[PDB]
Amino acid sequence: SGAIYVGNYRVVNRHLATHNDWANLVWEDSSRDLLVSSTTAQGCDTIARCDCQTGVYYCSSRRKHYPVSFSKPSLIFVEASEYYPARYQSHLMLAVGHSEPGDCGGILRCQHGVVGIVSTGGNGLVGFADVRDLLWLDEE
Ligand SMILES: COc1ccccc1CC(=O)N1CC[C@@H](O)C1
Ligand SMILES: [Zn+2]
Repeated sequence: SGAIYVGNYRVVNRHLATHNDWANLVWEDSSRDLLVSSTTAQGCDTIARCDCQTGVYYCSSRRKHYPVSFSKPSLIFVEASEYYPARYQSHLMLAVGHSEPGDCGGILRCQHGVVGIVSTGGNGLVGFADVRDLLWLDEE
């Protein structure tokens, strides 16, 4: 589990969105595994606006933050899980690292801010949904 709290937005994995998220929906995209809902309180996270390929992510199944090298956002085939059939996921970045299903939502960050959240995993890989192209997260 986990979310990004920027401005009056909450960014979560679409497959983990709650009823309150769907009832306060701003934007969602199944191909990216992302959903954004509106919040009453202002958040403290800032979004990175860069092309970094190194950063650090939080892994809840280890209680640890790990430094990683990750690929550029791309269209990658992801195997079937309990939330999606096997399909192509867009804007996804891969790295070598531990993940389990409940690690989804952990933040990946670089020197500029939040880069994305854990969305996929297995066999020593972790995939992150990028958010750096969503410029509207920085405005009302
Ligand atoms: C961190 O995720 C995992 C790690 C190990 C194994 C499996 C996963 C879950 C995973 O790949 N997905 C969840 C739904 C869809 O977004 C894809
Ligand atoms: Zn950066």
